[PDB]
Amino acid sequence: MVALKGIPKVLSPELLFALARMGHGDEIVLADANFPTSSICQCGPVEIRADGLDIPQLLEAVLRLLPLDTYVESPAAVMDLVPSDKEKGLQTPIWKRYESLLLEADCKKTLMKLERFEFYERAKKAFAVVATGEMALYGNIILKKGTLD
Amino acid sequence: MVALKGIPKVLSPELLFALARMGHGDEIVLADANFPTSSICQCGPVEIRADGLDIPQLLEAVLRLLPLDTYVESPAAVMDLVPSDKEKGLQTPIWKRYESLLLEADCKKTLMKLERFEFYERAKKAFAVVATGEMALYGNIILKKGTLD
Ligand SMILES: C[C@@H]1O[C@@H](O)[C@@H](O)[C@H](O)[C@@H]1O
Ligand SMILES: C[C@@H]1O[C@@H](O)[C@@H](O)[C@H](O)[C@@H]1O
Repeated sequence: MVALKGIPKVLSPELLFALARMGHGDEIVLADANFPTSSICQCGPVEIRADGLDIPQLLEAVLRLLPLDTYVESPAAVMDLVPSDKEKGLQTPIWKRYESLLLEADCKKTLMKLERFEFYERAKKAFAVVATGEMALYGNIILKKGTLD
Repeated sequence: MVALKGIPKVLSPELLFALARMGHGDEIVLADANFPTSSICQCGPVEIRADGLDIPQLLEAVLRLLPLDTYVESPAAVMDLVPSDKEKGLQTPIWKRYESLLLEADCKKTLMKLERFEFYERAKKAFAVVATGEMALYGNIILKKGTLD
């Protein structure tokens, strides 16, 4: 991790580098432990490792530096449950934490829910994919960078 | 240029990456236009280009993020005038700007002035050298990263 004034300690230099290189409209994926990171990163995005971190910690740190797009219906998206899981009535409480962290970063929008394969399509066009140690089911979240001022 | 909350826009992603990778005690050189950056970098330090910027502007931006070493007599050093120049009574006003920027970053120490070849020896062991477009004579400055606790 990095040691610079005003920069969250949990950010690695490679992640900071990725955030700095991203432009307006670019997206970054914070992937859970079960995400097919290896295959997705074969299609374009840079792979960044964050093995010992959970997503809530990382998300909070990223939002301290990353301005979110305010012109899209929602600058943050998660993967919606697959049919089997919806039928089973699966609960995904981690999403409540995401909504809370976004609010604290001044983002009043609600998370967008994308169908599995539609989520995978977006991930392939992402600038980078951060492989975390998040074990929560459906913990993946995609963020879209906006402009400053 | 970088577009991230709280980060000076004049820093390039490569420079930010270097600053994040440096550890306690590591040094970085902000070199003027007449510094032998190419030869010095052949000896170890990474070369980062910032040709369109002068040092005062870059120094201020760097000081906003980089903590300076405290257990050393002085964490900043410039190159002292060679016998020839000190014989012409050559002035070096930019140093006053450096002292001022350092003070504003809460560094009360005075600049350490190193003999030309001593300076080169230090530069060769530096983590990186930033080639700027600074035209001021003897504008080179070395900064030693401290700890953030
Ligand atoms: C069915 C989904 O498959 C991948 O997208 C995982 O990352 C999710 O957490 C979930 O298990
Ligand atoms: C004598 C010195 O030579 C190089 O180190 C230049 O970068 C300095 O500015 C000075 O001219």
